[PDB]
Amino acid sequence: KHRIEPVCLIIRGSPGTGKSLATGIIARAIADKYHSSVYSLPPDPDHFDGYKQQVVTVMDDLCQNDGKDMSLFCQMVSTVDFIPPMASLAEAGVSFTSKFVIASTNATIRRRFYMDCDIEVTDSYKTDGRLDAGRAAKLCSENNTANFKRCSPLVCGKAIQLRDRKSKVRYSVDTVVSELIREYSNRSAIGNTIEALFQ
Amino acid sequence: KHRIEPVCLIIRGSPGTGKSLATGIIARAIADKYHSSVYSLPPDPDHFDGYKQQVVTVMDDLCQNPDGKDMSLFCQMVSTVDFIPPMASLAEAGVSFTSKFVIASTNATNIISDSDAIRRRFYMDCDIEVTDSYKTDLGRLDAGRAAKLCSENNTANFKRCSPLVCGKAIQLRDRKSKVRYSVDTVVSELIREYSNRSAIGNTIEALF
Amino acid sequence: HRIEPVCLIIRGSPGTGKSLATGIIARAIADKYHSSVYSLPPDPDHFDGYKQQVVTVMDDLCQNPDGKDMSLFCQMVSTVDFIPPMASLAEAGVSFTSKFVIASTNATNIIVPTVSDSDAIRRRFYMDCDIEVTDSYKTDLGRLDAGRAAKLCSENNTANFKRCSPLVCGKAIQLRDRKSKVRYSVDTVVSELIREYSNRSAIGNTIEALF
Amino acid sequence: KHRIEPVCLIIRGSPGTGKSLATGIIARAIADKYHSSVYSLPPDPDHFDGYKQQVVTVMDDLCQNPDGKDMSLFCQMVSTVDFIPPMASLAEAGVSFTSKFVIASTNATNIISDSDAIRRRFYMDCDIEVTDSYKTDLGRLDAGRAAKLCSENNTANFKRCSPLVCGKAIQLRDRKSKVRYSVDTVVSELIREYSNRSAIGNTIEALF
Ligand SMILES: Nc1ncnc2c1ncn2[C@@H]1O[C@H](COP(=O)(O)OP(=O)(O)OP(O)(O)=S)[C@@H](O)[C@H]1O
Ligand SMILES: Nc1ncnc2c1ncn2[C@@H]1O[C@H](COP(=O)(O)OP(=O)(O)OP(O)(O)=S)[C@@H](O)[C@H]1O
Ligand SMILES: Nc1ncnc2c1ncn2[C@@H]1O[C@H](COP(=O)(O)OP(=O)(O)OP(O)(O)=S)[C@@H](O)[C@H]1O
Ligand SMILES: Nc1ncnc2c1ncn2[C@@H]1O[C@H](COP(=O)(O)OP(=O)(O)OP(O)(O)=S)[C@@H](O)[C@H]1O
Ligand SMILES: [Zn+2]
Ligand SMILES: [Zn+2]
Ligand SMILES: [Zn+2]
Ligand SMILES: [Zn+2]
Repeated sequence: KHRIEPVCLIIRGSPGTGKSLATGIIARAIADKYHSSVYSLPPDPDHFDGYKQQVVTVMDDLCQNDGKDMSLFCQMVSTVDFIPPMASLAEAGVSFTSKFVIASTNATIRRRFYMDCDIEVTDSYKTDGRLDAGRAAKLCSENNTANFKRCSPLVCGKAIQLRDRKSKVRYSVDTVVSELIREYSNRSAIGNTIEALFQ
Repeated sequence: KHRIEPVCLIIRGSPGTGKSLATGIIARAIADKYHSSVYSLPPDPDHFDGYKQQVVTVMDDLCQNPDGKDMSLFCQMVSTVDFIPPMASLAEAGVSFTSKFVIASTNATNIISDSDAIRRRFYMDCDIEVTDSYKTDLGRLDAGRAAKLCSENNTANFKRCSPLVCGKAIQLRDRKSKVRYSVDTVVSELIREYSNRSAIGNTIEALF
Repeated sequence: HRIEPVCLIIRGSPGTGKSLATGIIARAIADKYHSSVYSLPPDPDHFDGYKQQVVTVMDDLCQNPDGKDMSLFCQMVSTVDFIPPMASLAEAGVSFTSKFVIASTNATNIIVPTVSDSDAIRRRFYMDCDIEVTDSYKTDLGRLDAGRAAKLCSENNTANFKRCSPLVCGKAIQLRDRKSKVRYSVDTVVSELIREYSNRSAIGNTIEALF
Repeated sequence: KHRIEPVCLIIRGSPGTGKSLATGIIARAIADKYHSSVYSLPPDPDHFDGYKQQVVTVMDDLCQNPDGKDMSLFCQMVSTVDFIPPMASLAEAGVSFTSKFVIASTNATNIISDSDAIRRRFYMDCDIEVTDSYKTDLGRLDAGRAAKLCSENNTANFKRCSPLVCGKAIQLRDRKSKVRYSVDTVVSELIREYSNRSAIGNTIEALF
């Protein structure tokens, strides 16, 4: 009765650094490549109201100051069945199918993080030491990106880059949405192949 | 072509608890910050007659009675996709609906099909609550006693203070997070919520 | 007491299709026993998720420090009781009842760290096999060509499957026991694993039978 | 108040050689003749849970590596003097140990203070010994093969036969006599030495 383990990225950084933008954009890149929307979870999640099998789920400020969420998140990313709590009985009993889970913590178990990354602000866009949001938001003239319709220093790597703690590698918003898509495509390719033989 | 989804507040309480003067007051407070006026939607509204780009548009006695045509239009009001409203005379027809906030009122317990994306257009839904000092003989608001001014003003958003406002007489309970709010601080929170709702949305949506 | 779970390790170079074999073998064994499969991660510290699925699978078993891997895996494949570690305390306390373990590694590296005993853990594998890619499905780089290898066959002569593809037959990929130098496909390896577990459930029937 | 020392068997062999299935299979063949059951002691026993007056008590991995606490009670297992054991719950507390035999198993080469009057509690001390035809690739036994039923039965103690029982697979060689036995004949022997144990004492110590 079961499914493929969602691909997961945690972005880690001290506040003010643009973590929630990083996830908003990444999530919706991915969501758009699959012709879907983003389901965006409030902090201290209790109920999943709004969840109608969106392709990506984003968790903001995961693990704030009693470990409910790490137990909620642990059944979001697995192959076991998970049917999340809902407030109104009208939509209760829907299965949690999201292919990706994007999330952010603060700065300073893991196995389900396909990628575990630090957010970093490059210095032209650093500000009195946290990001300059209006000046990094304004749009690049060129677009070299794999995943976007038009570009901006949040996407490029100009303002913010993502640094994976496990592999030491740098990414941008754009290349990591490409790396999250590749890895899932790997996973579905296998599973769909092996599911095929038992239907 | 689209806009930012107005931060909506509706108030629920037994009749006469004051939720109509609540909306009227927190409506125009927001409209004095933004140098605009307020458009008052009539109950069971057929048309938007006389609406000119007000930063606030209130909606009183929402869902007052069936057929609930108020719900087709409300969902069209608090939303990202673009709307040109129903209008009687063809002089002012076509105005795009620009209101930054939408405030409403309804009755105490009444549940007002698709039951979830419908209530995320409430950023905030309060149960109006009246202090016993100002609660009257049948349990509603004594508005003669409650409208007399306070000697000092601790409020950020008003030129003068009254217990309607500093919460002595009138208070608002979050239904989600069950918060005790005076109306001076429910205007703080809604203008604060669309101050940053303007920030995040337009940088994001630019990329798509 | 419990029966020693019967264990298959599969060694090969990257791109030769190890986790498709472990995947497919595991879920064929799962279905005959009307159960599901449990997948450990790499460098695995904990079993959260273990409902006592009949088959546990360790992908990429060797992480090549391997102190952790072998000393825990020594504890899973054994006749004694085993209570695995957990992170949630909700399902902490469950016992490891899986009847098969299917694992994958890389070829001709040194398995156990010392640590060791090298003999003590090596008898724990009932079958130790090399995954070989037949030369019509090796692409350049010697990698399994997985797209064609998945294409279903039009004849099905198989013990354990309803549909057939070169991943099952032995057309595309095969496993050969190191100790036996005899060849299996994923279909014939499944049949062998099921036979062994049958033979390990026999020995209790036959000890009682004499009283 | 005391009674006859249980004739004891200890088996010795490398791990996997089968001496655990041996102790329990000879334990059960004795306890069927005497209509008893077997009380299986866990490794490193802290208490005897639910031991109720079985004829046979099997002690496994005896003289285990941690404390030799296995020795403290074993010395009071087969002995002359009365023993009421340690118990978790006070539901069964005070029941004396009447088991007529005690069978153990150890490791192969491990020597397990006052050594002499104690090694006499083994009536028989044995080395488990595994036939090449049944000896596994690395020297253990193939219990899969070795458990196949024999077409024949010339065993005196069992309802069917198997190479564990008839010596074809599994064999026991005494340390003193160096006589090699199957388990079928070495169960004939222990009950036989018990018969000797029972007869000689009752006449005699009725005098003292
Ligand atoms: N007044 C507030 N009360 C409670 N939570 C708030 C408030 N203002 C913002 N937040 C939360 O703050 C979070 C954003 O975290 P920040 O403090 O901005 O750190 P940050 O995410 O690294 O900075 P970003 O990514 O540019 S928003 C969001 O999830 C909001 O829900
Ligand atoms: N023209 C008026 N101007 C100011 N206050 C008024 C006026 N008419 C009545 N009031 C009083 O001011 C209050 C206005 O808010 P309310 O009418 O109590 O809110 P509400 O009664 O819950 O909403 P509804 O739709 O009228 S039931 C009432 O309690 C009246 O007693
Ligand atoms: N140079 C490399 N760097 C990192 N990962 C690699 C590299 N080469 C191969 N891999 C990975 O290692 C796996 C090799 O295992 P295989 O024997 O080929 O079976 P597979 O189907 O190719 O992969 P599995 O099944 O997930 S273990 C591949 O799946 C790749 O994801
Ligand atoms: N539940 C079981 N029922 C029957 N046989 C079993 C069972 N579990 C394991 N076996 C096998 O039956 C034999 C039991 O005897 P053994 O335990 O090997 O003797 P031993 O290994 O020297 O003693 P120890 O204390 O277990 S090291 C072994 O070959 C086991 O592999
Ligand atoms: Zn750019
Ligand atoms: Zn006041
Ligand atoms: Zn085929
Ligand atoms: Zn025989």
